[PDB]
Amino acid sequence: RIPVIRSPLEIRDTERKGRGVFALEPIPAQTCIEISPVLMFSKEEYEQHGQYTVLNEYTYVWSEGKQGLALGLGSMFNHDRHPNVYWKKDNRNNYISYYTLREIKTNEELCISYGDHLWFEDE
Amino acid sequence: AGHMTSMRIPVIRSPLEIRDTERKGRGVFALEPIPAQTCIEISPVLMFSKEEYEQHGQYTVLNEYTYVWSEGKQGLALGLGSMFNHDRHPNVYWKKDNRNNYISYYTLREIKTNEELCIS
Repeated sequence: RIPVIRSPLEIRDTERKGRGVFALEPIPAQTCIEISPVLMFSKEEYEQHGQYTVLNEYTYVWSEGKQGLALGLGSMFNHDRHPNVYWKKDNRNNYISYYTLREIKTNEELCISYGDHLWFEDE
Repeated sequence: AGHMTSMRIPVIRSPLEIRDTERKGRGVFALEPIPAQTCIEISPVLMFSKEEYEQHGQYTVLNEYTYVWSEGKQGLALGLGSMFNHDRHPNVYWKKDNRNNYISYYTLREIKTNEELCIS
């Protein structure tokens, strides 16, 4: 259901800027670089408790007021105003897939939008 | 003396897959054999303070996934580390890096195609 995606990625973890995902070699546009299984929180447990933790910084809104944390590499992409990675949520199989918006050059950070949204590729 | 730290960590591309299991929910399975003592995953840990875990985090489904850490902290393994089922006869062991907040996972023995990789 979710096998290894052998993308040329590494994680940089610096005292300065924390963690981020960076390209080891060039990557073509529209390449699936990550499929993250999601840890799902019910609306009530997130509203009552989850939102008061560091979860708040990483989760993705989900259907019916649920809230998902992306496992795999998904929580490691930083947010940027000019993102080069976009995502798709899968409600049936509980994952999020990441893709490149354009050609990525080596040493570029992979970054997603600050924005969230609620539609699913499977709907 | 010295400077700020800086690490570049591989995303280990082990031949592993996530599948749903009947009894235990999602689990991690081998797509091909794997030698013993092979590093199959290095998971970044998202850390919860003692206080946010005791007040909030333990009341959520985090409670089912986190690893006890020093000083009443709890770590949630990102990467594949939260996806391994627990088993009485594990074929994977882990080590915590307390300096950097990672967990590394290594095969205890050779793994067969289609075997489920489990920790204790």
